[PDB]
Amino acid sequence: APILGYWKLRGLGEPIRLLLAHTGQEYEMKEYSFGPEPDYDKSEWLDEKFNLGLDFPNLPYYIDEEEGVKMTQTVAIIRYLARKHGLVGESDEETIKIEMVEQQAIELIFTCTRTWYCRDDDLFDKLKEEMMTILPGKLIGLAKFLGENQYIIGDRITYVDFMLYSILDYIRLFEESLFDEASSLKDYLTRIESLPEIEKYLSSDDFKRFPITGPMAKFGGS
Amino acid sequence: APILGYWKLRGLGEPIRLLLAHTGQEYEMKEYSFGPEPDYDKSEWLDEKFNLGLDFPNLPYYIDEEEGVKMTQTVAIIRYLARKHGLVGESDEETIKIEMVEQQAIELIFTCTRTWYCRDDDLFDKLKEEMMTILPGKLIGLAKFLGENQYIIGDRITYVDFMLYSILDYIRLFEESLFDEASSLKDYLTRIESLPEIEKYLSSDDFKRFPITGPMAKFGGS
Ligand SMILES: N[C@@H](CCC(=O)N[C@@H](CS)C(=O)NCC(=O)O)C(=O)O
Repeated sequence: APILGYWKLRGLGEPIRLLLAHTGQEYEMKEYSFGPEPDYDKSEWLDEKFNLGLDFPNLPYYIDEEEGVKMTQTVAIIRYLARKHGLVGESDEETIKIEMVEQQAIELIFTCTRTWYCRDDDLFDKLKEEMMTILPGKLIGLAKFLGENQYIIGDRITYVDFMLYSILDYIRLFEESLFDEASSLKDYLTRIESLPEIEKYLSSDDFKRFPITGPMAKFGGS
Repeated sequence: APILGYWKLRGLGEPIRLLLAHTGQEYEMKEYSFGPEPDYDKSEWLDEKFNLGLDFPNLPYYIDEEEGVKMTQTVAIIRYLARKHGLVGESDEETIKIEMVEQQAIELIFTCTRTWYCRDDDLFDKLKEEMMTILPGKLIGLAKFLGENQYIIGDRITYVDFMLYSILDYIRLFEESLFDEASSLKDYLTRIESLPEIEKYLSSDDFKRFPITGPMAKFGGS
């Protein structure tokens, strides 16, 4: 039965975990923990890193010996699973919209990570204020995109709803004020949370909202 | 005829331009320039930005009134075009490989940008040494991935070969020493370059190796 490897944190793994949950697909979850203060070494990962026959050894990874699958890119992984459970577009019109939103989600992750991982206080704060001034536009764009739709593509839930859920949730837990002029999105997150297996997943003891990022990062650390 | 919008740099647009070239698809290219130093305003873009009915107005964009398409995300755009010209995987095995490489290409784009755009001299230098420590592994992974194959998948060119061409070229023009022990990849670039339409594109008077990045970037400005 298939394996999903990633850190103890939510980070890039959550949206895959979310999709596995929704589709009720059985998986074993292999987690890696960091070292203690103030090292937090990745040695537990690095010991096994190059010895799993991964083309591009990285976290997360997904391994299905049973299906002869051994992958390592978060998007690649989620698109693979999306294909298997038909959580992809049924038309190129759909596909275009899905993939725009996909990339839109990733772009947020870039901006956020670039900031949450900067350690220089004088720099962290600088980027934080720069983020505050940029994201509102981003969130409005998504609000406009979604509009009266239930999910990103309308009525049907696609893998991008999982992607989007997490990055928006992370932003929510970071500065809700950014959602002040984009309420529609909060409703959307709730809509997702109300989903049966996502509600189970989120109400599990295994679920904790923190941490989002590594203990090394300023935000979402502990 | 369809329109491709982007800045007057290679940046994220080139791999799409490359693919359009190879497939001999007719397109009009709409280009945007920044303000002079030390300003670089985006006003030329911002004038037209919200007037094209783009869901996520951003550069690059692709518009084909003929087809009813108006997209804005680089990967989304290239995957759309890949689908139209069948430069995509024809098996899940193929697809999986393509999409891992795709993400691997983007991951380089990230690692390179955070460095080439960092104005802080001290920080720039730090990130540069960090790159020089990290990229070798990256390039070995790709070397191993490609092996004796002609193109990433085999004898068949996929859109990822274009993606990869550009980011590898950018890295080459940054530090050839990184490819000192990487003949396999150098051979790969040569192969892509020696495709007829790509040779035509690269030998055009419209083609200059620089600029790669924006004026504001430390590396690749013009
Ligand atoms: N600090 C980097 C990215 C940091 C990052 O996301 N890496 C962490 C959290 S997933 C990690 O533990 N990387 C090890 C791995 O997953 O290979 C940046 O912002 O440029």
